[PDB]
Amino acid sequence: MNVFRIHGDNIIECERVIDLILSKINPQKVKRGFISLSCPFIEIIFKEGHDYFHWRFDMFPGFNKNTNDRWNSNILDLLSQKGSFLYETPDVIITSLNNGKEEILMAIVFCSALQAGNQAWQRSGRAYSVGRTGYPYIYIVDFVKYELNNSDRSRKNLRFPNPAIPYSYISHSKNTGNFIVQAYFRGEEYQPKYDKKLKFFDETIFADDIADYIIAKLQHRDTSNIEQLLINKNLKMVEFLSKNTKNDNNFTYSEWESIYNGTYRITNLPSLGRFKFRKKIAEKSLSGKVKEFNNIVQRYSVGLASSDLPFGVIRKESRNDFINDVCKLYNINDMKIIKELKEDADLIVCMLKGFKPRGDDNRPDRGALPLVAMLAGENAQIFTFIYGPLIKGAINLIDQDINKLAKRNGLWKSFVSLSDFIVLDCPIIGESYNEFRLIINKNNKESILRKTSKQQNILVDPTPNHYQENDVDTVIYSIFKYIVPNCFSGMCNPPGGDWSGLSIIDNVHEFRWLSLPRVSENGKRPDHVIQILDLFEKPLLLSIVSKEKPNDLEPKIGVQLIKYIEYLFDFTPSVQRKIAGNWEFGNKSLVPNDFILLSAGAFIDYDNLTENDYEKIFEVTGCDLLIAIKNQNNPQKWVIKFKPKNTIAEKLVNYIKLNFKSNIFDTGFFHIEG
DNA sequence: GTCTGCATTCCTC
DNA sequence: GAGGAATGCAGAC
Ligand SMILES: [Cl-]
Repeated sequence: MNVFRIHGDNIIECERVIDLILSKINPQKVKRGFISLSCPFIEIIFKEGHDYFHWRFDMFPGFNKNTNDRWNSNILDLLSQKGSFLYETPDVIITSLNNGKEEILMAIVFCSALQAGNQAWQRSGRAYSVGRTGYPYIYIVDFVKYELNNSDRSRKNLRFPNPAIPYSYISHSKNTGNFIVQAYFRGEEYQPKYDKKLKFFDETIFADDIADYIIAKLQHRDTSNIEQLLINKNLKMVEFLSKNTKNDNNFTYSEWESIYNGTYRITNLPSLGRFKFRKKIAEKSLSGKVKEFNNIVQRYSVGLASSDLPFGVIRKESRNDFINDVCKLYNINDMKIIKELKEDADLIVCMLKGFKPRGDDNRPDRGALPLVAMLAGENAQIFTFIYGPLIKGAINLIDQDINKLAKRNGLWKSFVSLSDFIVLDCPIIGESYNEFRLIINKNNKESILRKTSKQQNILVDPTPNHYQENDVDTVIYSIFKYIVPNCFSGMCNPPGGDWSGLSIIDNVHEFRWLSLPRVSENGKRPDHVIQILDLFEKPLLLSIVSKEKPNDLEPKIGVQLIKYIEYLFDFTPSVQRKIAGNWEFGNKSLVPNDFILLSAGAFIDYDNLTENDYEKIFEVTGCDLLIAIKNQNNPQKWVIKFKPKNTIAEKLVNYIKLNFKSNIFDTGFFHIEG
């Protein structure tokens, strides 16, 4: 037998990897259950012709935020040990268990939509940091999903990321020698007959290639050829994007192609200089000598990928003059500092506001230097210019020990790890005029790029410090997705809903609402929506919220869950398909009176609730059902108590009790009190 | 309070 | 109008 672990942010992310495997593997036997209270498993017997395989996948939901926060050891330490120095967490890590320890096979990130603008690089630190470890980094995204005006669920026009973002994965792969890729799955809203922006999309960009790659990695087989097919699709996405943008201020596909095939490097393109680097700065952001610094950059710079990306190049042939102008502007007279600035090499200049008016850091700026390092290499000389307001404590730490600031803040960690020179021309909150700093960070950057955490083997123990909201979620998901409907995968019975979308089925169609907001005017997005069709004359939609403790259930949460479903019913489903037949745009609106809507709050309670406490929770939340869960340690069991508010919820409880049976799931790990 | 994930409006060209 | 600049809310701690 072979055992693999799937460490995920939650049970849904873990199960997405299992669904990808089950899309290519058709198993002879499937068994589900728990290896511990927190860790569900799926066991499969399958064959490749005459060759049988027996695999078990043990799932670890909820990552640690430190070394012993939830789990006794942090699986993420395996990434820090290989050079992942940014505080970055993927969605899933898949490991192989051998000789009492875990070995990472890959890191996977799932994204619902191809993000655009600075949101495209906001989390680029993940791909950069995990990419430099040698462990494969797979970014999977749906192409396309429409952004909506939440007021009326009307679709906004499609926006695409700058072609340099998808390209960065390709360049990061080449620079490191590791497999870092962006893969695209056909979204339900990919409808090219209704949107002219998709006219030239090559449908061969859509990735069985991801399931093939995962299975070949699980089998310890050669994946070089599958990797090339995926890289080819990533490149064809850059082709689609660059051929749809204007060539005057952006790299053309033939320029990207000449970099990809190794003819030229991104800084030695023969056409470099046809557009300059022109950073756009809002007039309200200006202070000190920022405008004059931007003029000096635009006097010497050559564009890198796009004229208005927040970075560009100062070629070594112009570096002396650029440095003389900066030194004259900021009164830098120190002979030794000027020599450091005048090193005879190309200089990447990155310009970022960094901070909002109250000195709180810009999230998108965290990915700017990782994006530059993925495109140009981490050893490229980077001059980072910051002009946003700094709180007094931040400039104080810059003057005492910049690494102290980098240790506590992700933005400062990105700046300090990747910049050779950090220049600040910042307003200081509480003071009338800007502060100027010129930090020679070369030696510090070099030290960070060699740093790795303590080498040590990891075997995460399946018993966490304590049981909390991740465990409540795993239990709720297992009961309503596998035990009560009698399913073994995500592709089964009514799909229901979660944070990523809501599906409602009938006798002929599956209707789906995509792009669900966290809140509506009177509603809150449920953690899970369960559809039950064999209980009442009308179908039931059970909306559930999961919390660590009963007092974490907010006032009117039960009513808000129902009102969220009522909000969706006020609009045509995003997409629909015939359960017998392809996804199309939603055509017909659904009727709420055709459904019974109930709400439920789930939590962990160690028998600290009286009849009056339960009465108070019902009054506060308005939930139709409360699900009180508690673990028993000897023998390990989850004891479930279903508390109905009314007669309708009581019928649901009796239904759950009657159907708490399964040929696939080991229900023996549960005890339903009533 | 701070830090980070999430995602929408603002502003320059 | 395109698309990067800029911005804040929320949850978790
Ligand atoms: Cl093309």
